[PDB]
Amino acid sequence: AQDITTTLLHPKGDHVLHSHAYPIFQTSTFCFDSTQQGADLFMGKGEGHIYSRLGNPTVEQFEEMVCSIEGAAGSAAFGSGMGAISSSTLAFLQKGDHLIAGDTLYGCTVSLFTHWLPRFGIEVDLIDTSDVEKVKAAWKPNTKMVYLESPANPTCKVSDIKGIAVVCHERGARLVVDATFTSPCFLKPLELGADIALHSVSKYINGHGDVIGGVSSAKTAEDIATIKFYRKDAGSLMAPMDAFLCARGMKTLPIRMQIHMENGLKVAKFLEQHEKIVKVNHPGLESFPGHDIAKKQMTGYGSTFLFEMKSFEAAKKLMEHLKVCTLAVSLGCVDTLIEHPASMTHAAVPENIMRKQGITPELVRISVGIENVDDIIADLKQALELW
Amino acid sequence: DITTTLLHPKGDHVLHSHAYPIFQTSTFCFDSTQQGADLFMGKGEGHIYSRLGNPTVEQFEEMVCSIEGAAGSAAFGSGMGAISSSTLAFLQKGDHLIAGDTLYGCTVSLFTHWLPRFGIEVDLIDTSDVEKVKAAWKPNTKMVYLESPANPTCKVSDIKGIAVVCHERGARLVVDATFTSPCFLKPLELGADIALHSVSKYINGHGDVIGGVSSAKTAEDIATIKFYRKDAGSLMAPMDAFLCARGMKTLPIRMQIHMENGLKVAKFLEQHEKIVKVNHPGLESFPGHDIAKKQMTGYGSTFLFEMKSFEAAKKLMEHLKVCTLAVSLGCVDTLIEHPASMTHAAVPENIMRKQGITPELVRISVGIENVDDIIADLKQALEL
Amino acid sequence: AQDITTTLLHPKGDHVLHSHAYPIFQTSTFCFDSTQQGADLFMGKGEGHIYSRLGNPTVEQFEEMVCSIEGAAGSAAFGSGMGAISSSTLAFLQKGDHLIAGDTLYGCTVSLFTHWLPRFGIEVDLIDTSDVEKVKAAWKPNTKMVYLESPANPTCKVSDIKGIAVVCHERGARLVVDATFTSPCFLKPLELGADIALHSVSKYINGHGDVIGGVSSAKTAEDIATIKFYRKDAGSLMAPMDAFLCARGMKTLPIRMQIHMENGLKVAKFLEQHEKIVKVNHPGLESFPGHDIAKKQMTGYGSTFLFEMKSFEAAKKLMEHLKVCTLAVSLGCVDTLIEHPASMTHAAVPENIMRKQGITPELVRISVGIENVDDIIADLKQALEL
Amino acid sequence: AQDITTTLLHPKGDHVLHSHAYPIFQTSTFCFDSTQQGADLFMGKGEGHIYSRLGNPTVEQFEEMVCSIEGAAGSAAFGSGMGAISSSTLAFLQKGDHLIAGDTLYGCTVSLFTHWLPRFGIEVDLIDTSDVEKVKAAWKPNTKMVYLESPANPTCKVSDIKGIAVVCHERGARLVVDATFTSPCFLKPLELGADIALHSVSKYINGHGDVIGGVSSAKTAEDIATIKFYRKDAGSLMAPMDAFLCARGMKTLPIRMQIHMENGLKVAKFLEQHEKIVKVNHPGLESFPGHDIAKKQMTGYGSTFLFEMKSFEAAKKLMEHLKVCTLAVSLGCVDTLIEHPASMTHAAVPENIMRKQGITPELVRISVGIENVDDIIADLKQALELW
Ligand SMILES: CSCC/C(=N\Cc1c(COP(=O)(O)O)cnc(C)c1O)C(=O)O
Ligand SMILES: CSCC/C(=N\Cc1c(COP(=O)(O)O)cnc(C)c1O)C(=O)O
Ligand SMILES: CSCC/C(=N\Cc1c(COP(=O)(O)O)cnc(C)c1O)C(=O)O
Ligand code: MET
Repeated sequence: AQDITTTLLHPKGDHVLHSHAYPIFQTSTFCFDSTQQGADLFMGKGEGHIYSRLGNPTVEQFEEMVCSIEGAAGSAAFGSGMGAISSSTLAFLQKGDHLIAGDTLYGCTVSLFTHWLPRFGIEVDLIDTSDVEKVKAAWKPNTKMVYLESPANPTCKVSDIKGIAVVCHERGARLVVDATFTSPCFLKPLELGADIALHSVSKYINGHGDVIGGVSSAKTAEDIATIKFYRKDAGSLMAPMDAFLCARGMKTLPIRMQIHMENGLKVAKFLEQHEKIVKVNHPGLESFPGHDIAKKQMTGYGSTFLFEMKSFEAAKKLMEHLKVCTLAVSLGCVDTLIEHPASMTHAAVPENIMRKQGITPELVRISVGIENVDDIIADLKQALELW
Repeated sequence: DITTTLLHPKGDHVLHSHAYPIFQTSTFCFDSTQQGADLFMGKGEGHIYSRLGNPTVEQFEEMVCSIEGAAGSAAFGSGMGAISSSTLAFLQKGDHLIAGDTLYGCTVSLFTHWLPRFGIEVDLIDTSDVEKVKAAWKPNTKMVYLESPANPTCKVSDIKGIAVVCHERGARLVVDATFTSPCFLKPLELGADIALHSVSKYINGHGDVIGGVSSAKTAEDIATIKFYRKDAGSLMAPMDAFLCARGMKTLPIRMQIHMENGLKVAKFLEQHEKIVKVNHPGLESFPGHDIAKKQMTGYGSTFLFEMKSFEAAKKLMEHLKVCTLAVSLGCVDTLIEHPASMTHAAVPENIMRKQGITPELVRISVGIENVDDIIADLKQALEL
Repeated sequence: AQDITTTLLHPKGDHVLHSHAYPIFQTSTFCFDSTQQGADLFMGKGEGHIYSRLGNPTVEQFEEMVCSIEGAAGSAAFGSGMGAISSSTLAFLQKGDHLIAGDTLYGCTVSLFTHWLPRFGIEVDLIDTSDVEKVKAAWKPNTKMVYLESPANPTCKVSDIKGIAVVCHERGARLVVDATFTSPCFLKPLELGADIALHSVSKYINGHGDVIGGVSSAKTAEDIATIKFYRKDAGSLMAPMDAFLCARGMKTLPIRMQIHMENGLKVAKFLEQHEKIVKVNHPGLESFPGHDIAKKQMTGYGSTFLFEMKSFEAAKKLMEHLKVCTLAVSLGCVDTLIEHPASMTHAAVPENIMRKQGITPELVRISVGIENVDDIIADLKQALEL
Repeated sequence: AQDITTTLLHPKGDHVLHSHAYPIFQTSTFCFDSTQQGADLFMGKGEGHIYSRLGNPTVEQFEEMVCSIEGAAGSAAFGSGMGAISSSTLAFLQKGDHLIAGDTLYGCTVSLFTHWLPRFGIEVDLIDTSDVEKVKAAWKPNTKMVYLESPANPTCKVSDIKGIAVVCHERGARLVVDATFTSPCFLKPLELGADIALHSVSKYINGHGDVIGGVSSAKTAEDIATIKFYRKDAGSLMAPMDAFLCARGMKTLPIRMQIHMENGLKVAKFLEQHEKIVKVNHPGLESFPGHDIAKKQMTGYGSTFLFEMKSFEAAKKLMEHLKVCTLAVSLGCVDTLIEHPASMTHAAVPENIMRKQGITPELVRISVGIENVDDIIADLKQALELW
């Protein structure tokens, strides 16, 4: 079996005009040889292109790369992770359906499920999905989907994806997993029983902090076709230039992830043993609840995680006195980022959900990059040891 | 005129750069916890994350906003992103939408397949007749949605008239002005609440970008559109915004030529023995010319005309040397298309007949080539 | 005869994967089907590509466009106007050769001819090329080239390209013309007997102020081959993204030029009649020396020209209280630029050559955009009234 | 001492509008505040920009990254390696000067030095620079520069940079080193006594096969100024978009080089023990003449190197039956390339110089990528073991 590094570097497809790099198809439309040839493409008959919203060669190449690492039937790229999330949920849910989702999700996913879905007649319950029994207790005759993020952003709360999949499969619900925090090198939800695996490509997959994008991959040709049908009407698209950049970033994804994983575990162990640090939420630590599920169902760990200082003042002193880490939201970049969930990425999360999520002002989230780990640790150590 | 404004948009230069930089970035740095917290609460000036706001995209938004006379503008990944964000940001389960019966194929698909799955009642009706709008009206009607002139038939709706109905009755009016551009059609100026465009067409005009834009009359309505966009996720990429803003620098100048070329081409087709009929809003023969002459200050260059058979239309479309057989419109070069088997193939048969779309119709988008060269191209294809 | 607008909008070449817009080939290298195929391509046999420095399809597409408007045998694109100039001269001149150049040139052209060429053993004379007899007098047995800009940057001085070309033809010398200021819409030096016609694409051709690039076009197949051979070793390349932007800009070149021309003429007649202005150097003004040559040899005029204030203080006042016009170097953008040549574009030229050029602290160079000309005139009027 | 990985991920310079990624300044000109401010900038007084040919902020950020790893006084970026090479030689050499250059150089470098320089009155000798005595024997009163490429493209011939630097320093000659083949992670010629270190950025530094570019770095402020002075008149510029791409590629340069070095050595050892292979020219092999010098003067090895088959026919059969390696010129890309120097990269080199470069139809050059090394070795093995 060919390694994933080789696969990403040698993706299926013909070269265009013998170009070694795949060209940027910065075009809106494509030409027809004849009215019949154009009519046929519109009926899905024959090979070729029509209009970039329906399909763009550069974007399609990026889609093939993702599909090959997810083990999917097809992938669809989007203008953002949120575009991938919207199109993987609202392409299937309709008025009268029920959604069960994790109670600890990315802030704007909470916003989508909590503000927009109910306006479309979709019933939603945010549930502690780390407990299968609670998922089952929340099930109704009209449940059509379960949506999980694991490890969750930002607390790293782990859900039993396999266990929950069994229930979805027995009851006729789709299982959709946001695997953004771990990347497809380490988490392959289609192997664990998910029907759809999605990512904010803005994070690890692109890895270079210079693109916003999303991707979704489906186990079934029918589901990916439905997703793309939704996309053509809802219109969240990956631009050709952004696709070119995301494919290029993805060329180094396996080696970047290996370094992210190792650096993040070492930073977590350093923080864990430090006097100033109360607790560290990294799913690769033996102290972490759900470490056992995470080590069985994933093949590695992303390097974004959260830790608890003794006070909000202590957290602010740390965050404001770093020279290598950069104070900023987002994650999964080559350089290390740090932020304060309570007042930033999760500050829009309604108060009842934010306390069920366990987000307090003492918490700091760090997204460890690929800098030399000793430099990262020395930067944290000097700030923690300030006068 | 409009040109000076588009060339000299408000804002500071970034590091004294004459061209506005491409902010190819996802995230932005904070000076402190407080400054970041403040930005998330909408206080102070600055950026957080490109999905919430990118300086390059905002520059393009400001350009459109200035020309629409709006309170604000939002850019998207496509015209469809603009459309679904300008409708589903407001409509919810139990609401009713009245839409023009003739729309772009994918707008039909959105209103016809997706909106009712979300419990929104939709009636497509003939909006060229205001009394028909009044008759479709219900107590739960919250929006009327119009294209005018419509794609592909160029059917004209009375925007000013329908806006009066909407204002009186507590409903938003949303107008897709793609086919005409904000040089010649300003729906907010006619009483509309929202004006939107596929920027992929005239506004960018160089056939190398897909993008959308929507502009709201009120600050609250643009804030709601952007709130939806933040969760729905149809963004204009910074490189595409750089390209759209650049394309828009020649917009007024391209439109003058598109308009004049389109009129001359339509007239040539209208007196040609082989052509049954020409649907161009600027022709005296076209039904709705009087309304369009009054409500618009010019005409786009994309219109439809009728051949005597499918075979005759196939022969025309397939023997052109300058015009390109392709979908889309509003590019600098001339495009030509067959609505029945292409742009509108997926439109349900019943909606198809109601639109009046038959296999004998050909749709053309006249570029800014010398008119005589394009007339000569059509001439040899129609005669030989 | 198909019109230039149509020609630029419908360039020769097949589509790539049916794409309407020509793709951006952001690649360094190309794949071969076989050893023999790669080897054949290195020998110039067969069709295809090897490596973007030798040839990039996106760049070649921009090259084709320029070659169509110039009526050339071929065109080469570069990373700047200076790259086109260097490669159009040093590809031919060698130690012991003599070059005759116009006395009024872009500042960096002066620096090239005056600092670099003599280090390479090439003799250079800067002479007043508005008088053909002065070209004849400057001639030597080793003269191999005449290099001209017309109208010259920044004074707009006009040379008789057509007359100078006869002399060059008669005497075995190449005539190279930098037609940056006028664009290939209105000035086609190869039609006037020049051997090479070149531009800073950074100006009108691209026209959107967002790219630096050059292009050179040769009358003969052998000369454009030599230019590209020099380019391969010298390495001033147009990037694929910049070529994409330059072709795109060029799609509107003819309509943009038409407006530049009309606008600049109107601005110049306004300034010529205003009491604060000593003279206006626009080659389209009947008052201008060499207007009659420029009217015969060109089919229109660029919109960059120079005018004279009563003092340096007046110049400074004007340049610093404009609200639409932007204080910046460069020219031929969609929007109006304004510049002080003495201390900016031509600051580095030796006092000696500057004297010869007629450049003084009282001169101001404007590059009129495609704004509503009433807004530009109103901007100027407003500033002149303080 | 902060690691190069961290240094490259954290370049000096203010952020622009708080942007985390450095913006692409796709502009030709810049605005002045006043006639004086603009006049001042043209005299080198004050901070700010004028025109992209003279300086562009996105390009300057890439220059500063290169300058930080070379240990230079300044770096200059160009449209191609050839642009860097022209500007690093013709900026200093004038009519009547003498240049000593290696006899085994990149083909177009031979073209520059043997066709163009002599046309400008510059005297040039191509010398075997692996022998310092031969360098000295070729020295003349007017010698002004020694130009070296080590290991040489394509034969990997090693020069003694340190030993040749002594002679340059004693006699008033500039030493210029093309370090393209090794990257600035492993070869820092300014530390060995060179005056100028340059690269085709098209190769390892960018690493992604999608840009052509050059860079040159000088030990002295005066020499970098002269180079840039030459650049503004010769006009070989890095485009803003290409500088954005090269800086982005360079963010992963240290980890890519580590994988390239290891893969390359393992592939060379596989080939060296293989029955079909006569000889392997990898400077990290103990059998390689020059290994001892390469091992002392570099801190690693690039992964492009040459090997000898038993025949031209055997070479062609190998090169045309690979499924992972790609038949193409260029090198230092993330994916593996392969090429026939005798009929491709070096087919334009005069037979005189080809004979002494040691280039024959039996030689194949491979540029080993970052694919899993077992997948690379398996691909070569299956082609070598063909019916
Ligand atoms: C509040 S601003 C910070 C951006 C951000 N997160 C994004 C993200 C998305 C959304 O992906 P888009 O950003 O649309 O590409 C989806 N799914 C997950 C697990 C995510 O972490 C953050 O910093 O936590
Ligand atoms: C596959 S068919 C080609 C596209 C096309 N029309 C598009 C269009 C859109 C949608 O805009 P987006 O394509 O999403 O930027 C919105 N509004 C109007 C009046 C439109 O005409 C056409 O060829 O009629
Ligand atoms: C002082 S810096 C301003 C640039 C400028 N002129 C440039 C120019 C070039 C050089 O072209 P490149 O800039 O290399 O694309 C060549 N030929 C002519 C007639 C030129 O005017 C100016 O503002 O006068
Ligand atoms: C003219 S071939 C250029 C590519 C590169 N310099 C090589 O050695 O492969």
